[PDB]
Amino acid sequence: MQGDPEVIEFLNEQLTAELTAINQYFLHAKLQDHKGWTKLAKYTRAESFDEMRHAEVLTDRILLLDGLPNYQRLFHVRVGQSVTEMFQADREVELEAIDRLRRGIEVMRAKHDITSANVFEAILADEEHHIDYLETQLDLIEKLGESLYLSTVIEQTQPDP
Amino acid sequence: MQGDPEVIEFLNEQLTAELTAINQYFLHAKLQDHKGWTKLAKYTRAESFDEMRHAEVLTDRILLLDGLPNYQRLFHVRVGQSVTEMFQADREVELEAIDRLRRGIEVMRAKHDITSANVFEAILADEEHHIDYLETQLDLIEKLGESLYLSTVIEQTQPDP
Amino acid sequence: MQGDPEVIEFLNEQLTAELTAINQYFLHAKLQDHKGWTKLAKYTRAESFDEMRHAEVLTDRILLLDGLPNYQRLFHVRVGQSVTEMFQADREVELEAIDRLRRGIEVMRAKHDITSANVFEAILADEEHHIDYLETQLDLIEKLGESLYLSTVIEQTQPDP
Amino acid sequence: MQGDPEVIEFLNEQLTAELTAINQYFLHAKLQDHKGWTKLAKYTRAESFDEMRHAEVLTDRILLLDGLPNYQRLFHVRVGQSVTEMFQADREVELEAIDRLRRGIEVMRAKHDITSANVFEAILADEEHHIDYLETQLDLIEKLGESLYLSTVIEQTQPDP
Amino acid sequence: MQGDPEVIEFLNEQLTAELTAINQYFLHAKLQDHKGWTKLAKYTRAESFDEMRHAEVLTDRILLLDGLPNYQRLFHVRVGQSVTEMFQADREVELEAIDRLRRGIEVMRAKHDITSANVFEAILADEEHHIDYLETQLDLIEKLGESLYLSTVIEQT
Amino acid sequence: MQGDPEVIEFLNEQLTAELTAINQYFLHAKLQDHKGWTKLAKYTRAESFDEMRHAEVLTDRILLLDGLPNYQRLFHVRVGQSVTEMFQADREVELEAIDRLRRGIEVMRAKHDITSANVFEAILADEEHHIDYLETQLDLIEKLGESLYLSTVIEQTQPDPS
Ligand code: HEM
Ligand code: HEM
Ligand code: HEM
Ligand SMILES: [Fe+2]
Ligand SMILES: [Fe+2]
Ligand SMILES: [Fe+2]
Ligand SMILES: [Fe+2]
Ligand SMILES: [Fe+2]
Ligand SMILES: [Fe+2]
Repeated sequence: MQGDPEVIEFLNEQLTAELTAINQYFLHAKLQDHKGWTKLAKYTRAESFDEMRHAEVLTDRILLLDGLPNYQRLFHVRVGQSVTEMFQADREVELEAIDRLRRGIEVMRAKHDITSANVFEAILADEEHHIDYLETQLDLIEKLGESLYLSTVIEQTQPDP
Repeated sequence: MQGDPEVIEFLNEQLTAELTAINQYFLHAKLQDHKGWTKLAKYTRAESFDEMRHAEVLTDRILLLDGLPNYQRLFHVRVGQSVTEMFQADREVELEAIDRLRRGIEVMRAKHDITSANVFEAILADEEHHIDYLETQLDLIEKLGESLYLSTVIEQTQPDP
Repeated sequence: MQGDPEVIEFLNEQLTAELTAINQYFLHAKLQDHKGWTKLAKYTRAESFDEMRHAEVLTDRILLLDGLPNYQRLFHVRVGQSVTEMFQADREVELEAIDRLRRGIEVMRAKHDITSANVFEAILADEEHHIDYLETQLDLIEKLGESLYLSTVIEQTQPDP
Repeated sequence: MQGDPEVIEFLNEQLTAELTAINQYFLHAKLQDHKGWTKLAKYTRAESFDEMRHAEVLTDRILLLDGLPNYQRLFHVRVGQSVTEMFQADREVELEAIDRLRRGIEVMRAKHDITSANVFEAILADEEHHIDYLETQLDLIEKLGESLYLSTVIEQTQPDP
Repeated sequence: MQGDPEVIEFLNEQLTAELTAINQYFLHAKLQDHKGWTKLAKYTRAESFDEMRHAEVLTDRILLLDGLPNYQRLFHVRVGQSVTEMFQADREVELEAIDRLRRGIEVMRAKHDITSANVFEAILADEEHHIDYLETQLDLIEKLGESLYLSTVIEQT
Repeated sequence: MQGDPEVIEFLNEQLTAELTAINQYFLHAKLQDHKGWTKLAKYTRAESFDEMRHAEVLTDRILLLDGLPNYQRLFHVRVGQSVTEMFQADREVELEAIDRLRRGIEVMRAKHDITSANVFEAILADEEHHIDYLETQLDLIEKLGESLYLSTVIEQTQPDPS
């Protein structure tokens, strides 16, 4: 087996994207936890781990076709300081990823490579779920009031580690 | 073994400081608990116990060098009535302690007494953690709003004992 | 409720006394343990803990009447080198305390404040028991012989942590 | 608290180095596992996890001093095809790291910041252990014979997930 | 890795000292146990085992720097007949060891080798504890009375 | 009772020999373990512990006769680099010990001291078994091939405590 060049290019793009996402999510997890906001920290940690698993699967697949994984690149990382900005950054990233996934699935399945298409389909479902949750939380913050919102996710524990 | 005079002087200063801190923390624990604020009471109580253990370790050490522990002194104790004032008092105390610890560690380790230096290093780490937590809580109170902050740490139980 | 000034004065004096006692007992516990006499260390440590509990109860009561606890003042602390001197110091302290307790209970119960009177009565019973035990041990030391007495409370641990 | 600029610079450099190491180790884990050499895969995977933990600790510390972690930069990643080349790459990386650690510990502890010095000391111990193991395995491969060496770490699983 | 010569010299001296201490402590354990004083035999055995562990750690460290451990040389061993003499011998040994440890830690940490300095720091803490206990027991023997002291550690079994 | 002088001399010599053996075996255990060879390390550690127990028994006996144990003297310690040299050193030591044990047992039992003779007999049995195992392993190394031999006792831990 030898996957064509274009399939490998798409797989590499998606791999780099998932890596960037891992980095962003972990940085945000630490930043949030340090300030007192706890449950947000727990949620964001879980999401980072999920993106890790994604990266693993893509790496294996791109190995099995006689490819050269690219663990040397990275797209721009964004960082915020309030809550609204964090959520907006994450929403932007997920949108871009979804568009790429769709285009890639089309081109792939038009060339008789089915397994890669299935991998992309799974990734796509998950990214859609995630963007949905982000949008919901953003709408709440808009409605209640930033102080009100924050006042529900603070507990008494040790900030630093 | 006979630790030099200056080492003993520094150990005695630190001992007196830890004693003062114990007293302040327990008074604040009672005052907070009596008004309804519960979780604050639990936290402050635990912190007082920790400072107790600190004092014990310092006493044992200063005994092992043929010294004369000083259980007769006390630095000025501060007391507030609101929350912000309590937190600010505690922050002031911790700052003073940290500065003393650093100067003492330097002078000690410049005279071939290593064990005392290690004791001071441990104490220093812990005091740093504590000051960090204090600053975080103070920032929250500044942001949310005093009443809207308190409204998260009140339960239905027996005030007095 | 607002307890009169005189009731609060008596409560404050008793509080300061129990604090001084806590300090003295703990210092003696360390000093005894460091020399090898363990079985005395255990007893004295337990007694210190009991006096701690005393202080806590008194503080709560003096809070419930709209008072101002006084955690800033200490009486004189005594320290002895041999054993007989330790026991004699403790006996002196307990005697002073008992006299104060009796006078206070009388004046209180002559003014329609019954709960404080009950608190004092409990404290009085306990401090009397303690003075009794002290006197007994002192009589033994007088009879047997100092060295022949010590020879019964030494074990093979000889610590100083 | 506000750590000086130079302390933060050293912490940031060490953080970037640990990140690069994580990436290299995991790529090597996958590459080895895919070819049949199992036990080497297990070992290298565990080492990657350890470096992950290192990175986390450094990030927290650099946060506590009011710093700006740098999750956006990577050094050069090396990849080899045979086994000897893998081991040699890892050895090179560890050497660079050790030199940096020593210089940094000196400069730090010459400026009254002790906790960062302790962090570096722990990291240094661990990196030394690791370089030792690498050198040992390389010497064996040199002695036995490459094929006769590999023949000891192959099992009947031959997966690639 | 290539540890300098002077670091290795200090490590070797400390190793030889710990070995001598092991030998002395075990001989004393047997001698005491044989006469009836059991409760002292137990303590002394435990201390010998601790010194064994010390020796092991030092040997490994001096191996990791490309060194040549020296398991061929011993210092002088002392032996006493009564009890006070045993305690005094042990006290002397520990004092000497402590002085060496301090000087070595200084010179080491002045040359960027940190892990060895940490090893020495741990050893130093432990030796200090031990010398303390020795001094305490000696003071008791001085106070109570030799026979009246012994009479508390004999056992019919 | 008081054992004669010559009995005590023989007991002291044997004690010194067992001490030297303890030292050699532990040094070899560390050296082997540090290079990767594991199972050899485990075996050699066990052997060192056995020699320790030997020394303990001998010292107790020499005390019970009103003697003066000699914890101050050591014979020469040998050290190698490869495997063959290690095994050959150990074989040499055991041979010497055997000869001494036999001569001593004879002289002892010719003087009405039976318990010491029994002690020596036990020690002798054990030393014989040990020398046997050494010779067997040496013959294997001769037959298979040094590298092809080592390739069977290496695992993926490669430690060196500190
Ligand atoms: C900056 C910090 C971290 C980075 C850059 C990072 C990155 C990675 C990468 C690149 C992988 C391999 C991708 C793959 O196998 O497909 C991975 C796997 C993994 N990492 Fe990390 N990681 C970080 C922190 C952590 C931490 C602190 C933990 C603590 C447990 C952790 C746990 C894991 C796990 C469990 C996996 C494998 C998940 C699975 O097998 O399903 N990661 N991570
Ligand atoms: C100079 C003043 C004091 C000193 C030196 C002191 C010392 C100590 C020490 C060393 C302990 C050790 C407990 C442990 O190791 O677990 C202790 C326990 C304790 N302290 Fe104090 N203390 C002081 C005053 C107080 C005060 C003012 C209070 C009450 C507000 C208090 C309440 C307690 C209690 C209740 C315990 C035991 C907790 C339990 O048994 O659950 N102490 N103290
Ligand atoms: C370099 C390391 C060691 C050395 C030099 C050493 C040396 C010795 C010596 C000289 C004796 C008894 C000597 C006599 O009876 O006069 C002995 C006995 C003993 N030591 Fe060690 N030892 C070492 C390691 C250890 C370790 C690590 C342990 C425990 C984990 C240990 C436990 C014992 C035991 C159990 C005995 C008695 C053996 C038996 O009853 O058969 N030794 N050792
Ligand atoms: Fe993803
Ligand atoms: Fe403290
Ligand atoms: Fe009392
Ligand atoms: Fe690392
Ligand atoms: Fe030692
Ligand atoms: Fe033997």
